[PDB]
Amino acid sequence: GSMEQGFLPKGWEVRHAPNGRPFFIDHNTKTTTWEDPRLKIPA
Repeated sequence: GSMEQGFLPKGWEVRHAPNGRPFFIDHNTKTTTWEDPRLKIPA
């Protein structure tokens, strides 16, 4: 369904770095940071 279509807020995307850690990028304002929106955003 649409669960795999939206893990993060609209515009946000998770990417894995060589070290194996996931960083999150906001395509909206082009903001990239190390956080876990899933632990804060109750979607």
